[PDB]
Amino acid sequence: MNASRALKEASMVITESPAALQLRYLQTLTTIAAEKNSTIVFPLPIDMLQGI
Amino acid sequence: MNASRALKEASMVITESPAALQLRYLQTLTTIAAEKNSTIVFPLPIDMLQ
Amino acid sequence: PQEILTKDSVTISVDGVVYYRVQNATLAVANITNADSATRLLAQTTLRNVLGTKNLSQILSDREEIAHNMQSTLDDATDAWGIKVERVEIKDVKLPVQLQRAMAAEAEASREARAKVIAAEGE
Amino acid sequence: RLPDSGPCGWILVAFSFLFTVITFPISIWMCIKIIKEYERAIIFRLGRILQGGAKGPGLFFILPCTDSFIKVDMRTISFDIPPQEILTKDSVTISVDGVVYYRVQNATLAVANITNADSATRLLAQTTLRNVLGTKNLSQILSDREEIAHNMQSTLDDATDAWGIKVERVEIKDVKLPVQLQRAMAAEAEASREARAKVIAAEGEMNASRALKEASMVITESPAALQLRYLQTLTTIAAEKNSTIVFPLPIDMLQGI
Amino acid sequence: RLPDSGPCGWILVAFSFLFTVITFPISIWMCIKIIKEYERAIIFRLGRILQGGAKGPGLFFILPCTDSFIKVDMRTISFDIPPQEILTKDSVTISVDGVVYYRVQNATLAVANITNADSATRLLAQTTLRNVLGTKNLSQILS
Ligand code: NA
Ligand code: NA
Repeated sequence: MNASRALKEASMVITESPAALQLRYLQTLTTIAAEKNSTIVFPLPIDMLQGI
Repeated sequence: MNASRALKEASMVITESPAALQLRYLQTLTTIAAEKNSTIVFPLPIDMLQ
Repeated sequence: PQEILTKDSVTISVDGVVYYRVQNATLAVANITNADSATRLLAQTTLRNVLGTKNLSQILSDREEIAHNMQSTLDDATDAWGIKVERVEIKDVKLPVQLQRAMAAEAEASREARAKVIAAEGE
Repeated sequence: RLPDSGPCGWILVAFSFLFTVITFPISIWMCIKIIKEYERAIIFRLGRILQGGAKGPGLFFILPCTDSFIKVDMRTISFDIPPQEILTKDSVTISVDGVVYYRVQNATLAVANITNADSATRLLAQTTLRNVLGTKNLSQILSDREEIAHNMQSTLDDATDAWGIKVERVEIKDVKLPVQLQRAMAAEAEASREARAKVIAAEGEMNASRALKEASMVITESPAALQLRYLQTLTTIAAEKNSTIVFPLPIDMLQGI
Repeated sequence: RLPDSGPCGWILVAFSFLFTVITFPISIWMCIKIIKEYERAIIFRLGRILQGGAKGPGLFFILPCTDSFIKVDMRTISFDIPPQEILTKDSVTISVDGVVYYRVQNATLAVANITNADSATRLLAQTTLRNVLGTKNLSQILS
């Protein structure tokens, strides 16, 4: 409950240029990769899959 | 039962803007990654513009 | 040290101390074979029993009540030996390693709640 | 305040007077006792305690046959308590490393009412510290020294009074969490630095964006250029010391089924 | 201020004088004391401290049979504290390695009011450092 207001404020800015959320997504991946754990990553060419 | 009221208040604020809940998801993932023996499988949808 | 079970069935090991004195030298010699050994074993069993009637949270909060309970048991037993037990106290308490992080959940959660507010401000 | 715990005497005393005088140049050294300003003496003669309080500083005479003599230091003493295992009110496992300061307040009780004043006092300090910290949350333990000290003092005074002891301080020199809890409990500090890092990272995205747009506008004029960039990325990744799995995928063969 | 802690005198002192004079070529080296500017002495005569404050620099005479002599260095001392494990206000585990500087400012109290002044001081420094850093966030500790 205490954290919710700031997340709403952040969301209202981010949605005005929605690709910003993908930038946040990619920075999350960089943070996770640094931890001492196994990470498996799948680059996925969706327009190639859209063809079949 | 005791926790439900606060979750409702948090939910009502979060759902007023669409990206907010997604930010909560990504922060959870960052919290998970610090625990031992936590494998994360991560898709990267990419467009080659054909 | 002793191995103990609480009322809520938590396994804990405790490390006690006892204080006592002779108050009737005639009974201490002629009514019991070894007054010191008898007293020290009685202290252990009395501590074992009382803590089994308490939840772990009560053990941390109810020193005065626990002391009052033990004294009645000790006085009834030690009168015939010419002994007065003055205190039984606990020096250490330990959880098994497998239980330690699980039981600490409230403290972990409180710091995690403050972290979330900081992180949301970052976003 | 006394502790809670004849004709033939003159014969023994006289025998002792005679014997010491008969042995004077040797035995007078045993008879003579000197007590310093900061010391006190408890003296028994034929088992009875000499009347009044503990004997003060100065020169004193005793007979080693009939008399027994105990000398008490009245100065403050400090002891380094062995480390302890403790549970907080919020059930956190911590180990603490204490120190206690204490002083003899009444020399008669310290001698004649307790078998070993030091060990009794040192054990009592440990159990009192164990109890008080069990009534506090971990955050309170770090913030509430004055309240914690006040709580302990009243407990200690009620017990040590009968022993003639005054405890002056109990303090902690180390506190440790077990290794499994250390990163979890540090969440608030870790989050603050990550929050500042995120702002720095977003400024980096903004600064780099213009050049990526310029690169994109050239690349899109012959879109197969992006596939060339894709293949050079794969070559870079394969050179790292990590596992790579590659799937050649004949899409026109899949298009047939 | 003082610490919170006759015929037989004359006779015993007189005996000591005679003994030391009879042993004069041996006694010279034990009965005479010299105190530097940066030192003070605490002297007990038959268990009673000599009147006034601690004895200053100079030449002094001690009857070893009746008298006890303690000299105190008044200069600054530095000590390398062993490392400690600490928790910050934000609950970060850190280990710190400290140093303390101190000096005696009243030689009478240092001798007669505490059993071991140095050990008491060094332990007190450790606990004081432990407490204060527990009231500070890690960023405040650095700044
Ligand atoms: Na200690
Ligand atoms: Na040091």
